[PDB]
Amino acid sequence: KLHKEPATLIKAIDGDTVKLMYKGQPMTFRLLLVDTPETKHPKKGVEKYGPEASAFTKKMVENAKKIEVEFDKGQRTDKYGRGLAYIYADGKMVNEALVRQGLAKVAYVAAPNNTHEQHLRKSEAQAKKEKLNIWS
Repeated sequence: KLHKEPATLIKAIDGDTVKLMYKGQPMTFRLLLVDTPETKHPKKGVEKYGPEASAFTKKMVENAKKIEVEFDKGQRTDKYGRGLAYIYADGKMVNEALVRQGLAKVAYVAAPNNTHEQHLRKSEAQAKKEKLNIWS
């Protein structure tokens, strides 16, 4: 079973990436299961809705009283050394919030790191239905 652990915000980097202090050490975290338009995209640079997704994530983590990270069942860091987790701000999952607002698409998922896949696909279906941002 998955469980939440405390962390402290250092700095928000992009819509899909945030730097946190986890267990007394600075780390860069990549949000699990979501794909957001980017401001620092290697080839494309600043994509459409990139500034929007980036501002949303920043506001959510900066205004929170408690930040918690929830690792999935598989590997905990990717090839770039970024932690892979579901991030919660005062009990609300940031990953789901972005998808629900049409500021992110559910990424090409791959087990075992796919516990909340169905939950996120449902939120994406609702965002499409409502024609929000990305889907407008």
